[PDB]
Amino acid sequence: HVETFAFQAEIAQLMSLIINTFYSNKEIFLRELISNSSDALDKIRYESLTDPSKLDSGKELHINLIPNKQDRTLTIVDTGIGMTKADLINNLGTIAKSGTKAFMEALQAGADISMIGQFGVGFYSAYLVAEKVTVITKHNDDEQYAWESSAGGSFTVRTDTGEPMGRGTKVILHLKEDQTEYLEERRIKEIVKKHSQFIGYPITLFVE
Ligand SMILES: C#CCCCn1c(Cc2cc(OC)ccc2OC)nc2c(N)nc(F)nc21
Repeated sequence: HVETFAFQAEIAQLMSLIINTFYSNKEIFLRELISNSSDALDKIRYESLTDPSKLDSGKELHINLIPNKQDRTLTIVDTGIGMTKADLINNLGTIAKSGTKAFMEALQAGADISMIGQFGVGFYSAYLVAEKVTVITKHNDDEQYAWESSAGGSFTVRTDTGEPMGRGTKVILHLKEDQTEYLEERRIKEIVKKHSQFIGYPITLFVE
């Protein structure tokens, strides 16, 4: 079964700002997702230092960037710590509430969209370029889930029956029709080089 959840008002509001504000420098979404993956990889690495078995679900600590013109998706895959059901439904919302408030405050003082990551809500920059985001995630202590939202005030969570991923998180960006440049190899390489060149994990850009 699919469960449907309301975003808290603040998140819905930040999602609408991101979708509605005129802002041409959309490419920043990518480094925010990469940065999130790098935090999650840092987290499982740290946890394995005292418990090597946290890596039984996979030892490779990496990020793949997967474009698919047929589906119109750009997928960011990591083998980081992953999110539990409790994360998806409760903790993210808690974290994202305070972070939205500070971000929205900062925008008044003429901060801009590109600083979203400093407030722990960079994930929502996905909506600069994606009409829909699907997040598939697997934590050691929990089942594989799929989160999804097209914004509009709600998100769904379900257990995922797709290919098991081991451990980690995939963020599938269903791109808007006018954002297919982010399916292009040279475009992705250009962005990664400019904003993400010093990440402490291998980034593989898949080709089609
Ligand atoms: C809990 C918490 C904060 C981190 C949540 N998170 C994020 C950020 C995030 C992910 C998300 O997915 C639906 C929704 C909101 C959101 O930010 C507030 N990306 C990842 C990721 N790649 N791997 C793991 F393990 N966790 C992630």
